[PDB]
Amino acid sequence: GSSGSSGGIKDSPVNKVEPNDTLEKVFVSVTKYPDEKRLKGLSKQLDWSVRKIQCWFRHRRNQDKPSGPSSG
Repeated sequence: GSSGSSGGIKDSPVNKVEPNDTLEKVFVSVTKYPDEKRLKGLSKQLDWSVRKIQCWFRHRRNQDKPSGPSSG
């Protein structure tokens, strides 16, 4: 015989990584992997640091992807 598998509805992230959501947009608005040039602005916008922000971006993808068992 034989068999298969199917899906569809999946879980969703409740808690937000950070209030820097403003990035979530640019990530898929201008580029998923921006450069300092961009960080220069956000740095002030979200009173964050070019470095601190970067981390947020890298994490973004993780959350997006289907991989992420991290449960608060």
